[PDB]
Amino acid sequence: SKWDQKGMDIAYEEAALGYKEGGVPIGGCLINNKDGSVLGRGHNMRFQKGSATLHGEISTLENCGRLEGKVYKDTTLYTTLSPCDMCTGAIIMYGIPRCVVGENVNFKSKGEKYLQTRGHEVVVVDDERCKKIMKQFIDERPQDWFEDIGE
Amino acid sequence: SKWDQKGMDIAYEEAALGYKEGGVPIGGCLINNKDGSVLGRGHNMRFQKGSATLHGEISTLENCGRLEGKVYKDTTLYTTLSPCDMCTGAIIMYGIPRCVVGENVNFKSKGEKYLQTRGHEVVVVDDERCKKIMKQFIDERPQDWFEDIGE
Ligand SMILES: O=C1CCNC(=O)N1
Ligand SMILES: O=C1CCNC(=O)N1
Ligand SMILES: [Zn+2]
Ligand SMILES: [Zn+2]
Repeated sequence: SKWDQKGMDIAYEEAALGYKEGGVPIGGCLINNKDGSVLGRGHNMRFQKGSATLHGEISTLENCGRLEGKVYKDTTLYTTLSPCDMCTGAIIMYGIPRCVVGENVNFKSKGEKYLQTRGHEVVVVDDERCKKIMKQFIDERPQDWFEDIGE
Repeated sequence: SKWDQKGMDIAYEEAALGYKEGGVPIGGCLINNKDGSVLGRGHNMRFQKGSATLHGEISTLENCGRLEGKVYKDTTLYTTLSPCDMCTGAIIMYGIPRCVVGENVNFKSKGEKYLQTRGHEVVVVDDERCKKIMKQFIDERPQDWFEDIGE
């Protein structure tokens, strides 16, 4: 938990950057729990790259590059928004032990609790900066948001 | 199952192509159940693109491009190998109702059963061509395989 302010700050920075670029304002970063080093950071690239899979968490993992499985085992994935079922699956597959979530007010899937069933620790920070930026996007571009969650 | 021969054949062609390129031999395709049209096809791009997220199923969905959510609701995703937790999550997130699996002998995750608990139909075809090519990859390159599944 000692790196949680740092990780959510970086994830929010990515969400804000993505917002400026015209995309969905969701950002993340993967941090090594031991030394606080940032293995990678990213944001949703649906609009930036016409991508159906680069959600913020997925873009973050893609940006960390190829890694041996053991590296993920003592990391925390920070995401400004509670993970959808796909991102939840990614956290589970790599065995990232902790997921720190900015907010789960604008969105939540069954994945937040499935992570816990599968043994991961989930922390919801209830970060207002994250809530404000996602709420704005949802209010202004609802159709774009529904597409991002496959609705 | 009208389009199942068609879809698994395309998925296998993709798996064979990835094998030739030096990557993990897992392929897939997404088909519209109404007319049999192919929305997209792909294969694992871990080696080809140094990607931690492009498993065959994810690369297939990326290749279909941005789509309105309703499109996925009457499709079938063909994958030559039973889906990991991440690819399982993608299927659930987009609401793809049906997943046809080449084989689940060389690998099977908790996702095959999770898909069913979440209401999706899973059909395992037990295709010998898929089993053969994946058994070969695991035998020759065990370390690369463990990396592709976060172990
Ligand atoms: O997983 C979350 C949900 C939706 N979009 C995004 O990028 N991340
Ligand atoms: O989901 C499966 C598991 C492993 N790798 C891959 O590309 N597909
Ligand atoms: Zn997601
Ligand atoms: Zn997978």
